[PDB]
Amino acid sequence: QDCGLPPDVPNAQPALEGRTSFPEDTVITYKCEESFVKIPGEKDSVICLKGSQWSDIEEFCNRSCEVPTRLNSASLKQPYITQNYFPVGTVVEYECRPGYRREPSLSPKLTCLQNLKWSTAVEFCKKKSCPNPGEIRNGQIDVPGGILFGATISFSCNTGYKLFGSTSSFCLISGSSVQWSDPLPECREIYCPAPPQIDNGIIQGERDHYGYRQSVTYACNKGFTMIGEHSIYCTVNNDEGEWSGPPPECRG
Amino acid sequence: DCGLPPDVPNAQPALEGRTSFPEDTVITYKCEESFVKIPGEKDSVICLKGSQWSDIEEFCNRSCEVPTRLNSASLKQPYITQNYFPVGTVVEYECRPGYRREPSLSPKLTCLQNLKWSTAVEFCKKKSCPNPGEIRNGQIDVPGGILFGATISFSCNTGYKLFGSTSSFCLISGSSVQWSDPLPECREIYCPAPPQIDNGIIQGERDHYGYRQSVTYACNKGFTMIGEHSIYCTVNNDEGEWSGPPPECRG
Repeated sequence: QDCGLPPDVPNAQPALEGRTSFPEDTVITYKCEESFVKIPGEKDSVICLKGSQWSDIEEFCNRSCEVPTRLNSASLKQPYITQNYFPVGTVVEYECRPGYRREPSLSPKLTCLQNLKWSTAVEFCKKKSCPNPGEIRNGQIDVPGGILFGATISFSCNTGYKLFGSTSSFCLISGSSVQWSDPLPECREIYCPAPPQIDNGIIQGERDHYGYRQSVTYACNKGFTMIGEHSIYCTVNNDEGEWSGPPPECRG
Repeated sequence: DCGLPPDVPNAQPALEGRTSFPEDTVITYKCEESFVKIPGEKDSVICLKGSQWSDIEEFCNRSCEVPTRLNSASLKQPYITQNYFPVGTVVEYECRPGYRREPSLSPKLTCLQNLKWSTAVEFCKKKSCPNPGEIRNGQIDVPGGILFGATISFSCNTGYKLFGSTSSFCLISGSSVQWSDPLPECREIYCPAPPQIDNGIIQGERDHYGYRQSVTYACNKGFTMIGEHSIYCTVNNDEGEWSGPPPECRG
């Protein structure tokens, strides 16, 4: 009442599970081979009936391409995203990822070749561009390599100014577009410490704040002699303001 | 002939090594130290007939030496030509060039009883020069005031070069004190135009690059930077030199 090994089917291998005898009614399914994917709505299973006789079954395997290769720019559309049977002459449609944009002139579709390959994908999905970094007052923006999605920029200040904020920004995908990860920082005027007050002398028309390269002029009182640099200026070293040198002396 | 002339207090006859003087021979007496001859008085004798010298009374009086030379002031007329400074004598001074009178102080001097002049005050001060001024991107070193005879030097802030005199002198000029040289100039030492690299560019290029200023490079699409992405203008001996070599844009 049992059947022997099931029939032979081209491009298909029956899943016996190590067994050699199959009891009546036992249903065996065939599994296609590499480069093969069972045709939809096509029987791939036999059923052992009376007289130790397996039912009838005809080739159900066809040649097909593997699942489209993952692309960083575009992702498959429905329902190709869940398919596996890519009979030759089949098209798969892609949809730009986040954050990439479609290149009108290029087709987002793909096709399956004879040696089981695909149509080399174009650049249908380009990288989304970021907003102009802008300008930094008394600072600079280093754009090593463009401002496209995944790009990076760095910040620096002009001599005499200190950096307050982020030293770099990234073009990251935000919502429906790419946006710079951090805000444009600020370059703060590095002010020098209030100039030293000297004995018997004064500061010719002082000042509220002394910045980089700004000088302080000194003047002795009546009956005193100036012995030294008539004035000093502000130097900046490591975002640190420092006076050029020692103030002058007002010898009596 | 007459023998040696008579003896006169505080005075010594100029005989010239002689011992015998022929008639009419006139001999003059020269006062001694601390002694100056009174004006208009006889200071001479004459050998007359009878081997008899002429008459003569004392003609020297006590006096101070000529006022000592002062750097600030110079004697006035007519003291500038006098020599007879009997005690209780006043000489008047007049400021030199270039000194200025000190109102509160007397420019006069008195011949003290001990044949010494009254210690001179500072009636004549040194004339002050005009304020050196301010040097843009430079400095003025006033080692010792700006008075007459003073000296000031000049230097430039880092990044600027000196063009002109390195010093000036408060020399005497006309009827006042004036600086010997003009206030020089400090010229920004500009670096050579930044090198242009292959396959790259200069981010926000500039007209002139000064001290500490930097140039940032960027590679075109498809190229990769090779080296330091920026250079800063250094200055060495009023000479502008780039920090180093520009980056490279490798394809």
